[PDB]
Amino acid sequence: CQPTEFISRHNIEGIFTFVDHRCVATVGYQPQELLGKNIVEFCHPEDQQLLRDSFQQVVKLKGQVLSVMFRFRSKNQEWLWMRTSSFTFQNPYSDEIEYIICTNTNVK
Amino acid sequence: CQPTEFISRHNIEGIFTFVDHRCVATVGYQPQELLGKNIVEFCHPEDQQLLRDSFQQVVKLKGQVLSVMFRFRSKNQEWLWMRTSSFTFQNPYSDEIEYIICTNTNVK
Repeated sequence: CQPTEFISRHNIEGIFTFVDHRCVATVGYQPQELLGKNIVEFCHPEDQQLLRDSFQQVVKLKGQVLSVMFRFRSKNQEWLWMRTSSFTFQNPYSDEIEYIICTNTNVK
Repeated sequence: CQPTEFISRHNIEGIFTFVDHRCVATVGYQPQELLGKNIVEFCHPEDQQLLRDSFQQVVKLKGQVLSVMFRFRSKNQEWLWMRTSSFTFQNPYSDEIEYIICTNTNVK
């Protein structure tokens, strides 16, 4: 059984580099759909800033998992409540964040 | 304010590498308590091999999720039914398993 939770590997811009397989069970969106696209493009317009603010926040946090709750757009074009536990991945080289590992868990 | 479900990112041996801040409401065990510990240690004896085989199963799957229902020990040392959805993350480099994403969903 595929749970309503998936890992969203994307850079600071929101461009996904690697999408989970459980995304289709969560929002119904195919991994290939998120690839090259911004997560903000599939987020509730009035909650887009909420995502961005929290995104920049998790970058400043660095390593601190910040779960932001917002409404994401499904393949049905609907808006579901998802809690994205964003985890900034720091590289051991110079402590640079290569990408943000967002744990997208559907709540509603 | 989090549900009885959390993403348990750990290695094949069960050693928790990264645990979301949801385990507190699920089992009471703090993330730091799980870090460096085997999930099988806090697992019900009669369900240890169950989880063990499931771990090997998810490795054979690769990129697939395997939901196993066993009894996990809480901070109260009580046995609760947990539906651990193990997902094997495949690194897009040489297809190496970086870690196992075990979405622990408490049922009973």
